[PDB]
Amino acid sequence: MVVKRTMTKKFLEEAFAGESMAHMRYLIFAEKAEQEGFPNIAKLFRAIAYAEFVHAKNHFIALGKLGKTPENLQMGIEGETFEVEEMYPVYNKAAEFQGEKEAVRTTHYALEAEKIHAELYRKAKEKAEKGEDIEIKKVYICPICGYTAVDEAPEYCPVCGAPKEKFVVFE
Amino acid sequence: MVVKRTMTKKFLEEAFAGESMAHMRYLIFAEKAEQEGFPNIAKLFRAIAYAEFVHAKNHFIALGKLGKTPENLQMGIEGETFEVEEMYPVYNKAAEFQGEKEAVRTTHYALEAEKIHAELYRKAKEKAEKGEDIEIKKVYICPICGYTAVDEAPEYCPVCGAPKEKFVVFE
Amino acid sequence: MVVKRTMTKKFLEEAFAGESMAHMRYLIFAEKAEQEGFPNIAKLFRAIAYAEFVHAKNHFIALGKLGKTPENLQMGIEGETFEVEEMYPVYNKAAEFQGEKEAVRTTHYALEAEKIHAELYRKAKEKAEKGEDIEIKKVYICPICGYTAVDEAPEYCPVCGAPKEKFVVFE
Amino acid sequence: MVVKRTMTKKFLEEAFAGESMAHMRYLIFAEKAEQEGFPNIAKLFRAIAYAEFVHAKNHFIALGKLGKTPENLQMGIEGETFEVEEMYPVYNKAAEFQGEKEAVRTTHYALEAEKIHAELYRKAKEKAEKGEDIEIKKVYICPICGYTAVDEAPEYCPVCGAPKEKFVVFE
Ligand SMILES: [Fe+3]
Ligand SMILES: [Fe+3]
Ligand SMILES: [Fe+3]
Ligand SMILES: [Fe+3]
Ligand SMILES: [Fe+3]
Ligand SMILES: [Fe+3]
Ligand SMILES: [Fe+3]
Ligand SMILES: [Fe+3]
Ligand SMILES: [Fe+3]
Ligand SMILES: [Fe+3]
Ligand SMILES: [Fe+3]
Ligand SMILES: [Fe+3]
Repeated sequence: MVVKRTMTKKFLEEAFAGESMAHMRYLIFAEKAEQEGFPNIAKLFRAIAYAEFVHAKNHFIALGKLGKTPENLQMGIEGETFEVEEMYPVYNKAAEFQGEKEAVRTTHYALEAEKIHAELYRKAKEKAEKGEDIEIKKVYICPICGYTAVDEAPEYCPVCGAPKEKFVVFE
Repeated sequence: MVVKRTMTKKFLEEAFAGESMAHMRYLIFAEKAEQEGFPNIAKLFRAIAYAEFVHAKNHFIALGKLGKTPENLQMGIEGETFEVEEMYPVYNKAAEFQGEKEAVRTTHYALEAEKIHAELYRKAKEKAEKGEDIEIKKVYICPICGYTAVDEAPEYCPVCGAPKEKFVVFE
Repeated sequence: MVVKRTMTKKFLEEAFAGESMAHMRYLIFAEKAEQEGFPNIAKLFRAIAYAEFVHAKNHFIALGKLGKTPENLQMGIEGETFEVEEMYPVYNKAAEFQGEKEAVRTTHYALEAEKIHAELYRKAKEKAEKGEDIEIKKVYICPICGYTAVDEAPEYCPVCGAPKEKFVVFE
Repeated sequence: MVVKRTMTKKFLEEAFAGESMAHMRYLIFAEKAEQEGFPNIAKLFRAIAYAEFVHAKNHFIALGKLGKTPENLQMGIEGETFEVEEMYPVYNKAAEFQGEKEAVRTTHYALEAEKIHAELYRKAKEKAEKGEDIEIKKVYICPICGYTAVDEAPEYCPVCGAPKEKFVVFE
């Protein structure tokens, strides 16, 4: 049965947040580990990150927020809408007011590339409540300021201007 | 340059936490999606999860929390120490007090498998500050209890009791 | 006095082997009897097994093979080393070539669970030659594959996956 | 199913004999270990003896020799008859011919105490082919010659002459 008590629900939510942060940290660590002269430490980081993923997935299953995909896409849609509409403009304005180049640059890379996720998820949801799988192939992603390019791939990234060969393909 | 003003630091930390949460949720949704009649939805889910990972990595680099591998391993060591000493025992006792099965089960799985991660990180670190890479191969992770097996893999899982065929190989 | 003539020594060794086999058979028969509606036949079997043990001990001592604890531990070390290094691998290979699943299973359990006994005996000998006893409590033995667990007990059996409750405890 | 191939059967029989002998050897060693300033090595000895008992039981069942209670009692009857009628008289005669006092003493103690088991087993088998149990209680065993005394125990040992309080009781 789903967890109903408030205090333990808060405890499990905080544990899930910590596990997600740890998994992100390990995934980031592995990239620099393989950039140096240690190709095995990256393997260790990847394995431990997968262990953290398993922990966080168990915590997510316990709280009971995961179900059928047609209703599951709505949470992603709402999260993307919140990230693009409200949270990011305020952070960009605050970073402009305080005057940090790095924060402004990162927020600018963020809000301009997060716009397509909501549209893609809405299309996927309205095409996937009848029992059929959507027709999509070769989703491309920029490795610096990831811009979800669908099917075809632009020669240069409109946001950062990276060359096409750097795109990480998914198939 | 690292962010020094307090408000921008808080905002970027919150953004990093949100992006990590988004990545983990998208990964879980992808794993559920591939388990049913829609194969191509998981591709989109994993692509957008990679995009969230890129955003989180940019936010993490913005706060300048990344250094060389010797110092990188210290953060993991401290995180594992805190996860296995302070948080999980208290959460398990609270879940026992309130009397719910799922939280106790998940915390029981979690607290019995995080003791080896600190030892692995310490072993990697002592070999990393000298200039060489450790030797490791065939790392197994249980997909129903997160249990790190080094090199040899037991026939049955000493935590959940799953056969050695169910494990996942990270080579 | 100890027996020195050859044929007397051969006869005593054969008698020792016969008494040991009879004691094992009576123990197995008693264990089977307890699993039925005859609880007193098990008592008779246990008493007669103890009598066979007394006869076997007399035969063994008459050969002059009982010494202080160091030499007994050394003899156990040699026996365990021979059991794990030479006999069981060849027996398992021959059984697998012939094609009987029960023989392969039994020999697999025997050569997987007999590896610690030698290390325990050598540690005990190292701690029991100066003049002191070895600190150890609450040993665990599996009832379906003979798995030794010292002090702590794993949640599950790494060899057969038998639950924790089924472990027999010696203290 | 039963093992039918010849060489696998031979290897299983040899392993059964070896495990039984090792179990008896460690049972013998435990009593001397606890009779010294090392009262905890007996715990290890008994735990390893139980593990070898499990291994020997596995080998015994692999051969398919365990059956219902009447068949087990018949096997015990045959074994005891062979042990008393043919083996021990010849062993005693050979020991007397060669001239060893210890072997003669041991065989003398054995052949004058093993004569009471066959009738006990015959009575138990006669009373066990009727769903009912035999009616015995408080079996006494001598510690230095294995004298099986049923119910009432003599004040002294008719074979060696040890007092009654040295007997071990099973009830
Ligand atoms: Fe963790
Ligand atoms: Fe997004
Ligand atoms: Fe770009
Ligand atoms: Fe996002
Ligand atoms: Fe961890
Ligand atoms: Fe497991
Ligand atoms: Fe007997
Ligand atoms: Fe006998
Ligand atoms: Fe052994
Ligand atoms: Fe087992
Ligand atoms: Fe053995
Ligand atoms: Fe006696």
